[PDB]
Amino acid sequence: HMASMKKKGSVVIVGRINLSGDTAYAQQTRGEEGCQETSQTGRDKNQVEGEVQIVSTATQTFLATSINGVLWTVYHGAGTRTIASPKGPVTQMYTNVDKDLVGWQAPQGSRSLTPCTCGSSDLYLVTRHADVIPVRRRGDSRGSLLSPRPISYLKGSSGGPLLCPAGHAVGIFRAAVSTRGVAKAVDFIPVESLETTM
Ligand SMILES: COc1ccc2nc(C)c(O[C@@H]3C[C@H]4C(=O)N[C@]5(C(=O)NS(=O)(=O)C6(C)CC6)C[C@H]5/C=C\CCCCC[C@H](NC(=O)OC5CCC5)C(=O)N4C3)nc2c1
Ligand SMILES: [Zn+2]
Repeated sequence: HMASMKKKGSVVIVGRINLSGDTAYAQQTRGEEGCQETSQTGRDKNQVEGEVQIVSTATQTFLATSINGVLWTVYHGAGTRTIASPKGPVTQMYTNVDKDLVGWQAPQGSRSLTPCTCGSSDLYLVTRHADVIPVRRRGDSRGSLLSPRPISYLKGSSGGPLLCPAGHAVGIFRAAVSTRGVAKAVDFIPVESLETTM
């Protein structure tokens, strides 16, 4: 079926989590129609701002987080896809299925988080709805929610950051641990695992 073989589209930035001020809030920067066309062309002329992007493919939506000049997300969201940019599709510079991790060069205009060196266990998870959820670190890749809630509230937030009290990146949200649909804990990619990948 060589003549008909299709190509998957690019990941597309469709919004961001604004952490600029005192109040965190989600912003949409591209609607579903323009996302569809930008995914096909890989050409995204929109201005990018901030640390946490909301990203989409044709079938999934999740988050992506800039840390040290790399926009990081999960492999279960992005696969091996390019990301759209002003000059066309950009190929991944990191791919690690064993960690559920991918990364591209951070887009012009983004701001990057700094990797945490505090060694603190009082963390904060940022979701696609701009909820800032306290999480106690429980291991290298696990943290417990101080206030559990249904997994529905976390769906679509893979690729988002866990931050320390000082706003540094401690990890990338990967998976939720639940009992009877209630998220009690989170699984995340520690920033050290990104820093060695780099
Ligand atoms: C393909 O190659 C791959 C390589 C490595 C890899 N490695 C993984 C750990 C993995 O896990 C998958 C996807 C995540 C997920 O759903 N990620 C969140 C999310 O939001 N995704 S998302 O909606 O943005 C989406 C799907 C658009 C991208 C953050 C969750 C939110 C809610 C949970 C919903 C029920 C699901 C509860 C699961 N629990 C869990 O597995 O827990 C155990 C891990 C150790 C304990 C869970 O979380 N997953 C199951 N897939 C892969 C795939
Ligand atoms: Zn820190």
